[PDB]
Amino acid sequence: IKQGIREVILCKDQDGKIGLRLKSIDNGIFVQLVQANSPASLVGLRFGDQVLQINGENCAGWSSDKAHKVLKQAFGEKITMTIRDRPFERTITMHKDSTGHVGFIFKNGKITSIVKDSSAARNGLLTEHNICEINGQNVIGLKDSQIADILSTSGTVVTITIMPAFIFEHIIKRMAPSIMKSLMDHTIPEV
Ligand SMILES: COc1cccc2[nH]ccc12
Repeated sequence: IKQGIREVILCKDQDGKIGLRLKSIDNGIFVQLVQANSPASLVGLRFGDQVLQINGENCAGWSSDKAHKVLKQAFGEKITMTIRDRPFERTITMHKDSTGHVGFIFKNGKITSIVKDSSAARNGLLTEHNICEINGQNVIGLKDSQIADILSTSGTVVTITIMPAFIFEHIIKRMAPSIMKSLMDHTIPEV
């Protein structure tokens, strides 16, 4: 999480798509889904990001429908967006022990207990928190086993990005779970 507003320049694909779904939260507009291999994913939009402006117009107070209409009605030559980076999330760095543990339990991507005297414990990992990213890779909508596998495969250092569940549950509301599994970009970013 950068403490930064940043500008992205985005460009509709052949199909007139940017690969984005937006959600109204607390009178802002937040990214609910970034589609794989999309304009939004290439410019590095992330689940949880706040859209401050689209083409220089302020997003405050907009409904989700308005935000999707706006994106649709724009000329797809160049859309500019002003982004605040994943403001509802935090990143925690942890170290695997010798037996390859960081020291929590999670169910449906939500952390539910911290294991006594673990790295997770020393680092102040909280429960009632949804896992959003692992080492910069979105894991939202993957099965628990697959999150476990990314944790195994990771080096001894592990970075986790988490969001209070009440906020997480509000963002993903009305988005059908299979879309999250299928469409939400789960790739390492490209260079
Ligand atoms: C294509 O028209 C729409 C787009 C988005 C939201 C909508 N609600 C009622 C119609 C409608």
